Amino acid sequence: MAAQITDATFEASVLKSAIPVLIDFWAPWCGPCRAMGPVIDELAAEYEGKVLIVKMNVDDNPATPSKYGIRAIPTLILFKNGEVVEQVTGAVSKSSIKDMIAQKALG
Repeated sequence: MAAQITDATFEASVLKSAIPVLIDFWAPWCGPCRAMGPVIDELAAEYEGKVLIVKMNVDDNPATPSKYGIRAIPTLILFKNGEVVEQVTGAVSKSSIKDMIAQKALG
């Protein structure tokens, strides 16, 4: 499952792990950002037990996007071992995110 996590909390679960992880950056003041709610919740259950999934709020955690090279936008990052390999900027459908992770994160 996915949830709303915090900069000091997510690293203790993701960055300390060897599993592939997915971040989604969002804020409640933008439309496609808050509308990712049912998107993340579908795909989070497609990858369960073999992939880690979190969403990161850019109004509550303004340093977390900035250190991954982001401002305050709907963008997702796919990586492993706590170290970036690929990002996806702009909003995308749950169907497109699954069809991508089917090789990227599941291997």
